[PDB]
Amino acid sequence: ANPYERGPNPTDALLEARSGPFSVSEENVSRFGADGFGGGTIYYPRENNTYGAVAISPGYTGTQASVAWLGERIASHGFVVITIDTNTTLDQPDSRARQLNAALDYMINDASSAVRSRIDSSRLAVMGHSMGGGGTLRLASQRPDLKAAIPLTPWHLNKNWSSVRVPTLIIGADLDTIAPVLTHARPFYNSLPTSISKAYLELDGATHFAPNIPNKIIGKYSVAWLKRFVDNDTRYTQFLCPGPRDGLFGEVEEYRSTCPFAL
Ligand SMILES: [Cl-]
Ligand SMILES: [Cl-]
Ligand SMILES: [Cl-]
Ligand SMILES: [Mg+2]
Ligand SMILES: [Mg+2]
Repeated sequence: ANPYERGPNPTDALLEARSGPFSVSEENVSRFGADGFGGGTIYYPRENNTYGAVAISPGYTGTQASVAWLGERIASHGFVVITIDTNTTLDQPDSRARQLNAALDYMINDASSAVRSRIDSSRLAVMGHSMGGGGTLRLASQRPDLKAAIPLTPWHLNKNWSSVRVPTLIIGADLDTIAPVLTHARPFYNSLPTSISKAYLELDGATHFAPNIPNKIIGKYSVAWLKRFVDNDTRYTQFLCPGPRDGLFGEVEEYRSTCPFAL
């Protein structure tokens, strides 16, 4: 048993649905209301409880709209989630890392009392697309207290993430020509320590922009990872260990992990 558990006992179908069981409210954060980042939208459960909190960054030239579906879907499973805009859409990964940090702090300290009262500030995670995924890796390396990190088709010039101790799921796309998995996602995964909880899910038949529209697989494994690591929710281990089979056409190219994952 576990005091951080929220929602019903899961199934694959529950994780694959357009919405989880929680009712999602939205709070707008304008550019000038956000100290240290470009604003965003906070998605949060209307059900009064405390939940973990997650910040999600888009990539270069991207806005919060490119990750909105995923922020809302995650929130609907019982999380407080901010999808950010960056100070400029030209910001590099290490700047996005600090803006993700600022967005976590915003949710904890600067958002409405409705949002702040629903956050367990000790249980935080970060995610991001492309350069936002590079920023996710950088922030994970700077903040070992984070509970989870999910880089989506990540891009970063630094290939060595051996300092990261945060449970990290990297999602790559086999056809990606912008952040090719051979030179980005795979080197990142291979450099993460063998001794941390980590997984690499490479989508088959998928482009760099697979994370930017509703995707059953990305939603399912993102939610399961956050449940397992932000909530310590062992009801979600079954989806992650051993995880999906390799070689599923148009779905999963491969799934690697360090299963079993320690609490
Ligand atoms: Cl990018
Ligand atoms: Cl592509
Ligand atoms: Cl590899
Ligand atoms: Mg709603
Ligand atoms: Mg601002």
